[PDB]
Amino acid sequence: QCEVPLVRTDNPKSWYEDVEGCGIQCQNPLFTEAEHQDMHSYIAAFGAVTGLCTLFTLATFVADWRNSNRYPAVILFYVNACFFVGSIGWLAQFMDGARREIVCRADGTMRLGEPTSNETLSCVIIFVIVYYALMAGVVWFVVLTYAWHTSFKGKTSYFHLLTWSLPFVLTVAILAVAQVDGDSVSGICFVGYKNYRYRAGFVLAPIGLVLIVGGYFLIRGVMTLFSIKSNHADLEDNWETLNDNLKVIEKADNAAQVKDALTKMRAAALDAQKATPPKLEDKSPDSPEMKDFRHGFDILVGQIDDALKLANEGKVKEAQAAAEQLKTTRNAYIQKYLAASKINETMLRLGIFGFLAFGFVLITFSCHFYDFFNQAEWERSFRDYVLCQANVTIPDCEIKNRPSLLVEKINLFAMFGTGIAMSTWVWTKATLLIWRRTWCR
Ligand SMILES: CC1=C2C[C@H]3[C@@H](CC=C4C[C@@H](O)CC[C@@]43C)[C@@H]2CC[C@]12O[C@@H]1C[C@H](C)CN[C@H]1[C@H]2C
Repeated sequence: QCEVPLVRTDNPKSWYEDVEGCGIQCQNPLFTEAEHQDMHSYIAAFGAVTGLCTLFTLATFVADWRNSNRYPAVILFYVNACFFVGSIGWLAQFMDGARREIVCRADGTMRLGEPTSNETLSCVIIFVIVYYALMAGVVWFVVLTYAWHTSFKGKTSYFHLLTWSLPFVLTVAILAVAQVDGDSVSGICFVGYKNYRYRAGFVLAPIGLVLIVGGYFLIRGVMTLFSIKSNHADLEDNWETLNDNLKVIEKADNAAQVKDALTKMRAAALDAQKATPPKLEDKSPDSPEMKDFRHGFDILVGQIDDALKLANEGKVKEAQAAAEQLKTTRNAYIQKYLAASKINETMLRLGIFGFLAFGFVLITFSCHFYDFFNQAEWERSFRDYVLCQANVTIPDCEIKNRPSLLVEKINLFAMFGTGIAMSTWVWTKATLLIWRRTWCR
C-alpha cells in the first residue's frame, strides 16, 4: 500500500496524516545517506574534540578546587560543566545502533510527539541531556557576563537555584506538551521538529532572552572599562602637554609664546576637568569627591588666567613668575587623581571569554531562527513530495527546498566552538604548575 517516503506500519499511532497503514520513515527523507554519513562525521569530530577539551578543564578545575571555586573563575567551570554534558548527548548517536534507537519508533517511523506510549524513552532521555545542558549553559553565561559587569563598581552565590531550576522547568515543560521530535542526520531528539512553534518558544526565545541580558552586562561592562581606561589617558595626555607648555613658558623669550602656552595649558586644563578620574568611577557626578575634582580646576584655571593677565600686558618677567606658582597648583589638584589604575588579567581574560562566548551564542540564535524561518516551506515541499512520490504509477518527484546543511555545519561549529573556547580558560602559563604540583601521587 505504502510508498517512499511513507513506510508500512500496522501501528495506528504512527499513521501519516490520514493515510492507512503508512507512517513516515525514520531516516530523514529530506537528505541522502551521503549527507547523513558526512554530517555524522562532522559531529563526531567537533563532538569529540569539545568533549575532551571541556573534561580537561573540568579535571583541572578540580585539581585545585580549593582555589578554583572562588568567583568569578568558578563560573567557567560550570560553563564548561554544561558543555561536557551537551557533548555526551550528541556523541550518543555514534554508539552502534543507537542513532536508530534514539530517532526511530518501534515500527520504523521517526519519533514524534514523544513522550508516547509503547516507545522507549531513549529519545526523551537524549532530549533532556541536551536541552538541559544547552539552557543551563546559557543561563550560566548570563552569570558570567553579570559577574564581569559588576567587578568595577561578591562572594554571594544564589545563582545555583536559578541556573539549575530554569533549565529544569523548561525541560519538564517540553515533556508535558510532549513535543520531543527526533532526527537522523544529527542523531539527537529535540523540541518541535514537526511542530516548530515549540522550537521557537522553548529554544529560540530563551536563547534570544539570554542574548539581550548577557549582552547588556557585556555592553555596560566594556563601557565601564572604556570609561576608566579613557579617563586616565585623557588626564595623562593633558598633564603631559601641560608640563610641556610649562617648560615652554620658562624657555620662552617673548610674550607671544607665554600667552600661547598659557592658552594651550588652559585648553588642556579645562578638557581635563571634563573627565571622571579612574579613582572616582564609582562615585556620583554630584558627589563630594567629584566636587573637589572639578573645583580643583576652577582654582587652577584661575591661576592660569592670572598668568594670562600678566602675559598679555607684557609682564613676561612677572607672567613667567606665575607659571612657577602653577607647579604647586598642578601637584595639588592634578597629580592626586592622575594615574592609579590596575585591572588585573583575571578580568581581562574574563572579558575576552565573556565576549567570545557571546558571539558563538549569537550564531546559535541565528541558526535556530533561519531553521524556524524557512521550515514552513520545508513542510510544503515535503507534504507535496509525499503525495508526489506516492503518486508514482507504472525524476518528476524531487524535493523543492530543504534545510541548508551549511546552516547546521555553521551551528555545530559555533555550538561546539564555544565549548572549545571556554575550555581554554585554563590554558594560561600558571595552570601547568597546578598539574605538576598535584602530579605527586
Ligand atoms: C523531517 C522534518 C524535518 C527535518 C529537519 C527539521 C527541521 C530542522 C532540522 C535540523 C537539521 O539539522 C536537520 C534537518 C531537521 C531535523 C524538519 C521538521 C519538519 C519535518 O518533520 C515532520 C514530521 C511530520 C510527521 C511530517 N513532516 C515532517 C517534516 C516537514
